[PDB]
This record gives sequence, structure tokens and C-alpha cells, in this order.
Amino acid sequence: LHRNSLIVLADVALFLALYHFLPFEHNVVLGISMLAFIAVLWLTEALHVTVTAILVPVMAVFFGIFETQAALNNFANSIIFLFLGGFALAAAMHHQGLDKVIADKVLAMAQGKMSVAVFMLFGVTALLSMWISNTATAAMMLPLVLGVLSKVDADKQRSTYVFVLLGVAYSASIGGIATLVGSPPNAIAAAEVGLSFTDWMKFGLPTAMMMLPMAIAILYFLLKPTLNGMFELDRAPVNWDKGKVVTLGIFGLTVFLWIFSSPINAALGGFKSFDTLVALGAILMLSFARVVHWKEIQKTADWGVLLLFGGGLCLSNVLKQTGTSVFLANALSDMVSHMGIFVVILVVATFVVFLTEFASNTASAALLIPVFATVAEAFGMSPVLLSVLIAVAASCAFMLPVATPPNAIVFASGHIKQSEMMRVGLYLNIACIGLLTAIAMLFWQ
Amino acid sequence: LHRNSLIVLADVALFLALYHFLPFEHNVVLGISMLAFIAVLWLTEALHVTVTAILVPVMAVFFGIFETQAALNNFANSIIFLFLGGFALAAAMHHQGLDKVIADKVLAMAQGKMSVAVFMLFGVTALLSMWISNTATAAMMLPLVLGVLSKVDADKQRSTYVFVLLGVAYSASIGGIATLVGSPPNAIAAAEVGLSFTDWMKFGLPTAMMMLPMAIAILYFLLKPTLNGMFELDRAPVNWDKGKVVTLGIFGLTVFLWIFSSPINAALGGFKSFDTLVALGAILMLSFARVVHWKEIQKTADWGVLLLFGGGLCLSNVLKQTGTSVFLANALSDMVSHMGIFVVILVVATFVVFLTEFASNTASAALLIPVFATVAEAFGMSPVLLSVLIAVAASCAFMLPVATPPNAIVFASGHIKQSEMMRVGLYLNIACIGLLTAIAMLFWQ
Repeated sequence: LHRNSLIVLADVALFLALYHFLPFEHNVVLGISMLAFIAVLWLTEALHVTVTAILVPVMAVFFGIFETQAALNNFANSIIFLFLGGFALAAAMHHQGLDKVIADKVLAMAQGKMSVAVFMLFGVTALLSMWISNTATAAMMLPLVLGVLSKVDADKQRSTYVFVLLGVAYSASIGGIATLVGSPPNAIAAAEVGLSFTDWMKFGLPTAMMMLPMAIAILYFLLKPTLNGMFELDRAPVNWDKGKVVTLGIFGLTVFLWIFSSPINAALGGFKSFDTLVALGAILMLSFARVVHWKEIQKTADWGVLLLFGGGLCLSNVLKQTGTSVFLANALSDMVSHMGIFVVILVVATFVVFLTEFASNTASAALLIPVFATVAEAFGMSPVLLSVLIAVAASCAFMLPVATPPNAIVFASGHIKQSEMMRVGLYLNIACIGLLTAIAMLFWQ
Repeated sequence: LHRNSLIVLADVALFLALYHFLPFEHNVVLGISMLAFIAVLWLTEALHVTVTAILVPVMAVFFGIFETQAALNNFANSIIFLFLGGFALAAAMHHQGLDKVIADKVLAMAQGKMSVAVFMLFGVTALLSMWISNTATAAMMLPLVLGVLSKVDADKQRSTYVFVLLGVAYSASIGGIATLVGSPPNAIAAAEVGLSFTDWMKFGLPTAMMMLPMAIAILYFLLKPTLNGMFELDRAPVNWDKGKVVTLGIFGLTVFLWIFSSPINAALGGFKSFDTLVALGAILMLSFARVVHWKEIQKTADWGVLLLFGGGLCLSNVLKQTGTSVFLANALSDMVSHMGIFVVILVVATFVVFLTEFASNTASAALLIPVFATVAEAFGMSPVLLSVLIAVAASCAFMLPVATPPNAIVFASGHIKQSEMMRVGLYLNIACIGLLTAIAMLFWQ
């Protein structure tokens, strides 16, 4: 007796209508009907996206596509455990106060001036969300801006809060674009096409360090904050201790292995998923050093996202087995030939941004990469390009906080203006699309 | 600089010593060394058992036994999602207050007399832990006994608390013996040998309904509580509401499918893991009815146990591939022939009970079933028998609460006597061993 339940029932009706009123082959029609069913559920949020991910194997099995174990085996792909290692590092830092220490040392780097402390905050948020996550990285940095701006006349000068708030909220999202960890869509792209950490970083890091300064510029030239005073916090300086240095060293070692995985993996025997093995080894070393415990890790890690990966992967395998992907590519050849690759990528990224406005970034990614990339497999036209393009565009979200939990946390202070944030996000969306397409045209050809 | 770290290093030393000072084949020596390594870690609790489970695939891969994905695929076995569905049902009941309602209706069944309310409490705990878990089932029932016994002179008459406390603590553990859900060891046994819900229930339910009355008798004839008065609670009677009835119907439907899975699965096409599919469908129906949400499920479900299943399964597959199991069975043939099956099962169950005293029940099970059952595979001598015997014995634990979280919760009231509980557990252990072996000799032959 709820709109969500009505959505599910109408969605079942659409599934049946497609099943019995489509003049295609049995496997392709089945896959298209499943894709529509799951698409509506993920976009409309009638059920939780994790629950829909759990539903994908069940309907896949009951239609005789996969065996139960084969369908469920996509919930233990190596990328899932890679993100698990990322969450473990996050738990270690939040448990040891290392993120607070990093912010305090940065803020000691800036003597007392706001005009650059915010910039170092954005940069630190990028470097930190690169390896961890977005929502976590926003939570601890919000109290900092409140303390810094507690003496700035918060009744007529609120754009300064808005700058030092949205810059962090978007810096985390852009920091997720440089490394596989930090943003679930990037993992999904790597999962479908097959990607190493270093190669994906060569594709992502330039985009991150070029997108982020642009976004900061957009805000600064749109809204005009002061950034001319001085701040003098009253809080005490936290200093180094055992555990903090050890987990810092483990973090550096893990990054070093993830970067030089190809030579190391070649020397050690050439294992298939050395990045994931490094993630698990990081968990083992943290447990060995007793810097964190599994209950912290269990409380911190979002297992719903890890199951949503399984949903996306099972959907991709379903579309691959059923032939829907090649059927779609063959039907879309005429459109992709008439319209150049330039306009093709413009419409794809534009559609992604308008899609995550009224949807979840990760759910939309898990819906989209299996379609276009498998389509791009048949086309030729390296699907790594489209996969990363969609994955990065998913992280670029600048809409009403219901779209994005980071925006929810940062909005929750309760003084930011709805319409102003919409217009700011509009300009940011436009700039991201243009810059992304320029990168793909010039660098990736 | 901790005893746990010293244990890990000495454990590495034992691994290397076995590697280079054992005159067996390379694969069998490798598997034995891994088994010793993991055994010590799980028993000594140097690291968390979940962390050790994560370690098993890493060392398996780095020694060239499995590919990374093949090793990790044991973390998504269908049994794991079966237990996930159990946790989802638990979340629904704790969210809707249904367990409180069940206890209140039972306590309305008993007008005001303690002499049978405790017995219905033990029985309800059995029927409830059959489908859910142990620790959860203990938590809500402890306040009940406090309220009932708040007027019983808790300075000289404490054995009444002890009866109404340990009976529940052990009723949950025994309730886990009748169904696959409720106790992780039973899932591990089903996983290795291959077992359906109904068949395992034919093996387990008689044992549960025969073990539980015996245990209650042991306590009643050892310690003498009064159970002759009347209680008059002051709390209000909670009544039925929407959601409670719906999740009750879903629980009944899920049980009905799990029982009549074989005919239904035969009719529907004969799917491989219809029990797991029923579990997932239960999650879907709960989400569809909006009686529970994924954040309740995520907070409730213990993902460490689900990963520990993957550790046990990967260890079993490692021992199977390496030939350690058949090597062990061939070396132990002379002992198993000289000593009859009767004495073999007596020593096995006796060793299990003395093992879980200073260890975790589930970790010990994940250590033991892969050894004996795969050994029993080669012997003949149906390994279902040994697997279930070890799995049920693991649930039978009556030792210091550090062994068992249910005992931790029930002890935490702080008036129970250490030595008395040890002696009570000793007699209970003895009776469980004897009765279990009688069942295996007579019924299972």
C-alpha cells in the first residue's frame, strides 16, 4: 500500500509486457526484460539497491541462465575484497585518529590564514578519498570548517561556509576518480573490462588533478567569499604516538605495492589479482600490529555496496551469456556510425549526469557499464574508454543531497541555499562533461 | 610486543619446521603445514578467526595451490547466503518486537506460576534458535528472568537464577542442532559433504528434542531450585499489529519451503541450492512488505562468521587438492581398524568438547570437519556421520564464558558461581557424549 510497492508491481507488468510483446530471440528478450526490471528498481529506489542486487541472481537462476553457485560466485570477485581492504584502512585511521592528526598537521602548515587552509583541505580530501571513500572523508572535516568559521558573522556572509563546504564535498568525489578505491563505479568498470591499478591510475590521476582545480575555480568565480582574515583555534595540538606511525607505514607500503604491482607480481610468479592480495595483506598486517580490530572494520565497511557489486557483475554476466550485449551493439551500429564518437560520448556522459541526479551513483554505474561496455566489446572501440568515462561521470554529482550522502552530510548544517546549490551544480556538470570529452578526444584518441 | 605476536611468530617457526623436516610429498607436507598454522591461530586467538579465514586464501595462492578468484569463490558459497537469510529474519523479528510478543504470549499461557514458565522459555528458545542464532536469542530473554525473579531473595537463593539462566543459555545452543541455521558448524558440515535441509533435519531434530530434556534434568537434579511460588509482572500486555503478523507469515512460509524443498524443487526444475534461494526470497519478501530495512540487516548480521565459512571451505578445498586428506586416511587406517568405530567416535567427540573449552565453537568446527570428513571420504564409513557428530558437539559447550558469547551475556549479571558452573558443565559434557554415541550406534549404524 505504498508508492514503492506500486512501482514494483508496475515494473513486473513492464517485464511481462516486454517478455510477450517483443519479436526477438528468447535469450535476448529475457535479458532485456531483466535489464528493464532492475533498471527501474535501482533508479526508483522502490527497494534498496542492495536488495535488488540480491534479486538479480534469484531471477537469473529461476529463468535457467546460471546455476545457483555460479550466479552467487560474482559476490566474491577479487575487486570486492580490494574495497574491503580499503575499508579496513579507513577503520584503522578513524580508530587511531590519524585523519584528525593529518588535518591538524596541515592546519599547522597554514599558520592562521583561511585563504589557503581551505585549499589544503580540498587537496587532503582528494588524497584521502583516493584510498578510502567519500562519506567518511567528509564527516571529520566538517567540524573543522565550523570551528574555523565560528567568528565570521553567519547571518549575511554564508557563501564562505558554502565554499569551504562544497569544495570538500566535491573534492572527495573527485579524489575517488584517480584510484580504483574511493568510488564503487570505478571498481565496476575495472571488473567488467579487466584493469590493473597502475594502468587505471595512468588513466585517472591526470583527470583528477585537472578536474579538481577547475571545480574550485568555478565556485570561486561564481560565488565571492572573503578569505582575507585570520583564524586562531583554541584546540590543543595532537602529537604522534605508537600505532599512528605504524598504520601510516602500512598505508604507504600498501600504496607502494599497488603501484609497483606489475614488476613485483612478475617476480613473485604472476598472480592474477595481486592488487586484491595486497589489500588482504594490509588487513593481515593491521591485525598483526593490533592497530585495529574486526569489530571496527565490520562497523565501518558497508557490505551493501560489496553485495551491489555482485548484483552488477551478475547482471553483466547475464547480459553476456544471453547475447543481449551483441544484439544491442548490432542494432546500435547505424546510430554510432551516423553520429561520431565525439557526440556519442557527449550524450553518454550527459545522460549519466542527468541520471545520477535522481538516482544513486553506484547503482547507476552498475546499471550502465554492463550495457555500454559489453556493447563496446562487440563494436571494437576500446570499452575501457567508455567504462572509465561512465565511472568517473558517476562520481561527478552536484545535485540535491538525496542524490549523494556526502551532500546530505554537508547540507545537514542547515544554512545552505537550495537554488544556489542547484545552479552551482549545473555549471559544474557542464564543465565536467566538456573537460572529460576533451581528455578522451586528445589523450585516449 | 604481545603474546599474540609471539604466538604468530612461533607459529611461523612451526610452519617452516614442518616444511623442511617432514619426509612426505611436497603437496601433502604443504597442506599439513598450513593446517598446523591455521589450527594454532584459530585455537590461540592470536588474531581474529575471521582474519585467519582471510589469511587462508592468501597463503593458499602464494604457494600456487589455487588461482585468486577460485580461492575467493568459497566466500560466496550458497550456505553463506542461507545464513544471511536467517540473519534477515532475525533483524525483522527484533525490529518488529515479535520475539518480545512471543515471550509475552507464552507468559500469558502460564498464568502466574514459575514452575512451567521456565520450561516454556527453554522450549521457545530452542524453537527460536533453530532458525536464527544463539547470542541474539539469549539477549531478550535475560530481562524476563530478572523481572520474574526480582522478588526471590537474591542473597541466599541464587540457584533459581542459575537454573533459569543456564537453561536458556544451553537451550539456544541445542536448538541450533535441529536445523542448519542457528549454529555455524552445522552449515560447515552440510557444506563439505553436501546436505539438504530436510535430510539434515531428520538427523538433527530427534537429537535436539532428546538432548534438551536431558540437560534440563541434569541441572534440576544437581542444583535444587524452589519453583513453588507465583509471579505477577507489572508490565503491560503487548498486542498484535501490522507487520508482526506479516513477518510471522513470511517466517512460516520460509520454513514450509525449506521443509518441502525436495518436491517443490523437483516440480520447479530441480535447482541446485533451493534452500539458499528460499533464504534470498525471504529477504526479498521482507523488503517488499517493508517490515525491515537493510541497515537493520547490516547491523544485525555478523559478516565475520560468513567470512569464516569461506576460510573453512577454502581450507577444505586446499586439503582436498593437496592430497592431505587421503594421505591422512591411509595413515590412520591401522588405528581406525584396531580401535572400533564406537571408540573412534567417543574420542572424536570427547576431543571436540575439550577443544571448544579453550577455543571458539565455530572456529574449531571449521578446523575439524575438513580433516575428519575428507578423511572419512577415503575410508568409506559415511562422512555425514562424523561431520554431523562434530558439528553438534561444537554447539554443546558448557565452559567459562570466554569460550561462548551466550555464556558471556548470561554470566554478566554477576551472581553466578565459577566453580559450580564448571562442575555443571562437566556433567553436561559427559551426558552429551554418551547420548550422542548411543544415537549414532543405534539409529545411524
